Amino acid sequence: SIQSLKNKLWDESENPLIVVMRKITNKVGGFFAETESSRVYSQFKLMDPTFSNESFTRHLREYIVPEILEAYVKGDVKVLKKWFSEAPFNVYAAQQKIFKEQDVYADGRILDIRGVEIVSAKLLAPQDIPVLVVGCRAQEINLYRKKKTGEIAAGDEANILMSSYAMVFTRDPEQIDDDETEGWKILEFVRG
Amino acid sequence: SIQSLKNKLWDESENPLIVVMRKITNKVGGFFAETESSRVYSQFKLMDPTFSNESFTRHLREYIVPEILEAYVKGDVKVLKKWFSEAPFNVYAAQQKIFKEQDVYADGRILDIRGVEIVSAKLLAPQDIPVLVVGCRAQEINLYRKKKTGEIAAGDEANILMSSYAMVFTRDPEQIDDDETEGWKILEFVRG
Repeated sequence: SIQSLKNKLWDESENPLIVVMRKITNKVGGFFAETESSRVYSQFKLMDPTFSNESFTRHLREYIVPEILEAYVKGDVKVLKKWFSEAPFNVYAAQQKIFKEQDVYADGRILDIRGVEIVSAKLLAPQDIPVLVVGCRAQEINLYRKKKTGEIAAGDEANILMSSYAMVFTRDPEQIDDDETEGWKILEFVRG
Repeated sequence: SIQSLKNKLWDESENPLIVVMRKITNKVGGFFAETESSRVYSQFKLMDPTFSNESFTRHLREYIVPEILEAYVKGDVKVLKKWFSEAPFNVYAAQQKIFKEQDVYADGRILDIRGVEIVSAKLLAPQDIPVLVVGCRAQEINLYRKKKTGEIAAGDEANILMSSYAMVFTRDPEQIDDDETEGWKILEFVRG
């Protein structure tokens, strides 16, 4: 039985939530300490008193989430570069330089982006790095345009998808008065 | 012959350019003085030395045009309210309060917006108000959503139009250090 529970978790992928959940906990050195949340929250608290679930979740849905996703759906390297860890960004820039080879660039535009709720507050084993995992759905229309002022690149019929994102947040007590991002960063971001 | 040239000008509408051209010159008190451009430019010049066709046209395509159109394609009253004269805005807010009655609001998103070129620099008769008429095409996808977190309102199939805009600009030497808009305003804006 729990022999198949493992099957699914390994056979998930579809649910970006559980995909990140994995991506950190399995890829290199992932282990969760069963903090019980409170240690993860009180930890952010120490980092910055003004912190509260409310406080952050709004910042999430009101400015961060909507800000990075738009940055995603288009070739907005400069935006992601301010929120992405060396890990998740570089993997991005990986498909960017490959999408470039095809003389195509990505414009898309997102609409609605509902969801955005923090559902998990656990810390990674390697260094007890307090992490927050947020998930949201975003009705966006994805498109791609070509090299020389070229129409809408490959296909005219770009369906308006309704994707599900899952991302892992973390803050740094060091460099909090950065203003743009101010501590927050993104450890491997995953689209649905 | 020129009996039909009048027919077309009156029978235009399609070409927003010539529609504004009319909208000002005919609706209430419209007459152009054949300034010969230079008087209109030197006039802006006086208003603000830093002024140059180059200078402005960029500001047009780089920040103003793209900024007001996005404000258009969605219910972004606060944006238009900073650029629209009492005339063009109020007419907007006219269809806004009517679109509201139908429990629908407008979200759309614009893409590419090419064109943006100043093709005419003439001044209105009533007060020799120096006006600039800009025109641009904008591949946008128009949509509308409903009253209660309701899908995509009326129709699922929202075609991605490619409209043509024509607008009439004017500046005020008084209130130039406004920063947001800084002098520039919009006299009756017209969509294609």
